[PDB]
Amino acid sequence: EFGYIYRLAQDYLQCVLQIPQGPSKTSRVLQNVAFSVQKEVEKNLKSCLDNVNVVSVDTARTLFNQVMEKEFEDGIINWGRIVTIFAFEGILIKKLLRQQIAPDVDTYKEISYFVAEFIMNNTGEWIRQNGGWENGFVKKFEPK
Ligand SMILES: *CCC(=O)N(c1ccc(O[C@@H]2CC[C@@H](NC(=O)N[C@H]3CCNC3)C2)cc1)[C@@H](C)c1ccc(Cl)cc1
Repeated sequence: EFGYIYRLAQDYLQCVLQIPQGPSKTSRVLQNVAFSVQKEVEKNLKSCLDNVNVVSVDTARTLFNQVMEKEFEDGIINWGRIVTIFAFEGILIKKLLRQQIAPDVDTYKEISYFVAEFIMNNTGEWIRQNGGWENGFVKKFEPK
């Protein structure tokens, strides 16, 4: 359901922004894995990320749509690709915090909405068939 995925996307942005939320076991596991992916993307794509300014929520939405088109270009879905969506929204929110021309403290609420909309509509059916978040994602990524 949308509400569950919106809460995961909002919880991850609050984790990256260092603001209080507590989160479910699914959200706790996702925060750990997505942050590890995010730090690896930030190191490997440093020069690339520094060349593009994200000064509005509309710019962030357009960049997000272009990134998703390339991430899923071959029509394949897997859990690693889904974790990368959350790592990506963490990078977008860090750029918007620094660069948003009209700062708005509620912007993270709009980014997590369009991330939840993408996940539900484009990957939701695959997620349910693969166990959902509690029997699919958590089972694969929770500590050994
Ligand atoms: C230099 C590229 C560019 O100009 N981008 C851009 C920035 C980031 C970006 O990140 C995606 C998400 C992480 C990485 N994908 C993967 O690691 N995928 C794995 C997962 C399993 N299969 C492979 C790439 C892509 C492109 C622009 C559009 C951009 C700049 C700055 C910001 Cl804040 C956003 C976008």
